[PDB]
Amino acid sequence: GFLDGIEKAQEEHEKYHNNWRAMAEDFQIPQVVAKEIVAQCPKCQVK
Amino acid sequence: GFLDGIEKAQEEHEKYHNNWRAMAEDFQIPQVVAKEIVAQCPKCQVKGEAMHGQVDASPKTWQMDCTHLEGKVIIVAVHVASGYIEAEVLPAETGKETAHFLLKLAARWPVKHLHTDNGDNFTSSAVQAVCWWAQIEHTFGVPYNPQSQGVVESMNHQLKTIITQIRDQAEKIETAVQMAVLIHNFKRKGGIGGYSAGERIIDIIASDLQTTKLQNQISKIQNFRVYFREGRDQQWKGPATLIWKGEGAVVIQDGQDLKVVPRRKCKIIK
Amino acid sequence: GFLDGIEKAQEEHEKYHNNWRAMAEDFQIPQVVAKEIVAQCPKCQVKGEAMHGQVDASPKTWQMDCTHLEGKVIIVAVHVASGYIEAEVLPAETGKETAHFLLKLAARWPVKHLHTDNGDNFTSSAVQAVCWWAQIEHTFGVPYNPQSQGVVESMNHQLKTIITQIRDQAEKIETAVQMAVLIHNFKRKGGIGGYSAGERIIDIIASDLQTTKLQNQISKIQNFRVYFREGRDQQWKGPATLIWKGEGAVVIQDGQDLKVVPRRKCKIIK
Amino acid sequence: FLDGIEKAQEEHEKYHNNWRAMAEDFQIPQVVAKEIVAQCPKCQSPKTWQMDCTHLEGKVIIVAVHVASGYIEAEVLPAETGKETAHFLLKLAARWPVKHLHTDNGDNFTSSAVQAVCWWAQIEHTFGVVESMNHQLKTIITQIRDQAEKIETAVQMAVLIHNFKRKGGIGGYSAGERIIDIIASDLQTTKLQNQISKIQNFRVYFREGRDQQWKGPATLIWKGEGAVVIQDGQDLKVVPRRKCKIIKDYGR
Amino acid sequence: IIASDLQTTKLQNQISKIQNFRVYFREGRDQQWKGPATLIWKGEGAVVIQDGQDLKVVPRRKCKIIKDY
DNA sequence: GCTAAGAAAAATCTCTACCA
DNA sequence: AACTGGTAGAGATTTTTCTTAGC
DNA sequence: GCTAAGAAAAATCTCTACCA
DNA sequence: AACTGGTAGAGATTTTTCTTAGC
Ligand SMILES: [Zn+2]
Ligand SMILES: [Zn+2]
Ligand SMILES: [Zn+2]
Ligand SMILES: [Zn+2]
Repeated sequence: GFLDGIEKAQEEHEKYHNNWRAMAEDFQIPQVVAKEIVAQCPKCQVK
Repeated sequence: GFLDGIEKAQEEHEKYHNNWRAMAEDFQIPQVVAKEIVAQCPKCQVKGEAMHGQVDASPKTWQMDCTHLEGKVIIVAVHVASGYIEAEVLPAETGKETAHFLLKLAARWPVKHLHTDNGDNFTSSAVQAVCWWAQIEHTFGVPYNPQSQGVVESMNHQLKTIITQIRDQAEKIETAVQMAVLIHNFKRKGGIGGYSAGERIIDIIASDLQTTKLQNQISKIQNFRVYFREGRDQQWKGPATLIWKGEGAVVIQDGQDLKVVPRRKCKIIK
Repeated sequence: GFLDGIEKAQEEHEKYHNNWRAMAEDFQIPQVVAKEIVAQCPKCQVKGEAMHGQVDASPKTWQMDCTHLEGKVIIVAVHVASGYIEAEVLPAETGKETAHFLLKLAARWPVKHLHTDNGDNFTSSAVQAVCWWAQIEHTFGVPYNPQSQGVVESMNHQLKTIITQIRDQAEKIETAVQMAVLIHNFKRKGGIGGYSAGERIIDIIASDLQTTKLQNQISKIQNFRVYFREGRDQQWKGPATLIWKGEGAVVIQDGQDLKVVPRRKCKIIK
Repeated sequence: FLDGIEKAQEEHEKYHNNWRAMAEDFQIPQVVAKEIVAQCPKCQSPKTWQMDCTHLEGKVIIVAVHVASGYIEAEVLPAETGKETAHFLLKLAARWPVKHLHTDNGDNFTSSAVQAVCWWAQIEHTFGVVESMNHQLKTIITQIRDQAEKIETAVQMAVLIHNFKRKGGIGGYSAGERIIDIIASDLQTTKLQNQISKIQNFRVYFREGRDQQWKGPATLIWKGEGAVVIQDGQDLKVVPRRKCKIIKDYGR
Repeated sequence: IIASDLQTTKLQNQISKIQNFRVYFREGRDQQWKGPATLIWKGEGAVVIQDGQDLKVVPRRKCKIIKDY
């Protein structure tokens, strides 16, 4: 499963602030959870 | 968002073992995440895939089995492509009687493929010696899966119904077995072409022999080689044999493999 | 002609027991005569008719059964129209425990129809006394036909799979039975409306009560009697009640029976 | 079409062919060719078996030989009573279509068990090739005797070598191909005869050209899509469908 | 040096994502469900699985193949 | 003389139990 | 790495064939 | 500014084992 | 004279939704 991928994507966006398609292609999670990870950041903005 | 929903759904499936729709409706997570949460559980995953196979139907394949009736041991062999039944009564369920019955069946009819289960008598040195001397490919089914040799079990059901139909005309059970074989073979019509079993097996073997001789006499005097272009890349392959020239496509033989190529991607050299 | 063919086919079926296609193709008789020759034999006629029934689905009908697991006796009662499961563990398979369980179930939920098999404990004086005191219509199925109460056997399969899923979280088997009842009732969604079992039984009983009160308050202040003409002869029937006036047909109630009559054959009197 | 029928009539008048050769050459349907053959005054067994008992090394062998191709089915009996002979005859009648049995005047061939088996299987029993086949089978048995432990294994292996390995004759075929081809030809003949009777149970009123009258009742032979072949006045002719009325004939 | 490492990681990622499957199978006299195994060959009707360095042939009707995303 | 309503007869499709 | 459910019968629905009234 | 190719995600249909 | 098989899940195929290049 990609649940550990979701946890690692949360840690990686907390450090480096990636965008959604980059994390979805690297950690192999679906695009809705990656867009939600980018959406929950108060400093980032999905574009 | 729904990330705390994902964590709470993981703990709730760890305790209660929900299906994916209950978690996707209670915690408002998307359905792919709930399906993955269900898919990553080993206590779950108890279901097949709901599909059926298709057994071999070559024109020289036989299937064999043994059954019980009135304390006797009947042995049934069935030609698959027509439904032709031979049956005998054995004194015991050893390997020598099965090897002798297989030798008699191989001496009567042309046998090139035999299919059986994993019984203790079908896997023996005598049956292996008979198969080696008569050049028969012996294959076994999966253990504890009776649907592999489904034809011979269906023929067991038909033979038992006929035996119960004409039981009062014989004294012993062996005479009733042979009379049931005769009644099933020549007195029951209906099926593929409206034939019985004997007319269908005669038609199958005669058509096989005639079409082999006809295609040999056709293919020994041929010409018109064909160079064709196929594949994901536009490459060119070597000499192939033209079989039939049709309005829309052609049939080519290459490396003892038959293919259908449209007429745009081929050129014929005489 | 074929009259000697008919006599010879009668003797040949008397000896060999052919099917109708073999006689109709060998003796050149028409197929209706061969079908009648097959139909007039008592040694033949061994087949069903290949159809299935449909069990009762009234909103107050329950089905009950008993099963075995780990040497214990589980008893399962299922509300049919929603799939609601209650289950208990009995010390024995006598009649007093079944009567007490039926009395508890009748005290919890409204029961007006009970369906069971022909077991030795469901047909007893204690169960008859409980059904008489609680005014429950007790009906039995056909003996040796388990497909009549198919819902409770399917729920036995579901309950056993859940019990095998969550067995390692309890010590005794009774706690695992009650936890499997809770998991089946409130933690599994999907079905008619996407509900679980508890939401569906709540919706069914609430909708029944609300629609009875609504149609009583509608029908107590009605008017516009309708005289209609139906039947194979053009007769006239008496006073019927108009229910709904639709574009194409009307709904009438006559003798506590509902009918749909088109607008050409009816006249309304205020 | 009509030219092909007239060419087939002249060819059968000259050389007296069969119906398969004319139906393959002249491109006419097989019912018309069989009609042309059956109308000739000068042009007018696949189910017979022979039985035998023999002795070899203290055992009793029974051989049944299909005569028209040379097909041997053999078995080893424990004794020479009538019941085991009736059981072997019942097995032979259960596997292959038998309608005529040819035996000698033995004792075990004349018994109530063999009579009841022949009555239940409807076989004509006649009391009078086989010696030549017994000589060939015993030479093969003495040829491959050392490769078998018992006698029955050598018997069945000799039956296999005789049926599917020894090739001869005109075209160089074995015995199994000959019996299968003969039985297939008999099956084709019976199916075509059933179709011939089912078509010939009709009648046709035909109307000639430049005449508004219907002629005499001619018998239908083959009903096509645009043409209709009829027999009238001991002569075959082709009339189009727009000048014909096909009616049922009750003329038993 | 680094470019060859990039092409090697591309090829190794594709090779690792081709055929990494899990199979839950059902076998025995009493038809029980057993743990995960590795899929080797998948034809129409039956599959071949490796479990505990043992090769077994199980029909597709009595096994479930879990893939990877 | 020709056409068509109507009823009988044959051909085709869907669904189930039993064999292990 | 190379394995697999099938057979026959009972009704329901559609199609072909045959007899006869009307113009 | 508007339209449409393309891919992901959700909704629907068909088919099987097990309970007696 | 008043009785009857059903439930849930795995894939395959069709439909809706979302993001982005081209004019
Ligand atoms: Zn951020
Ligand atoms: Zn789980
Ligand atoms: Zn009968
Ligand atoms: Zn002649």
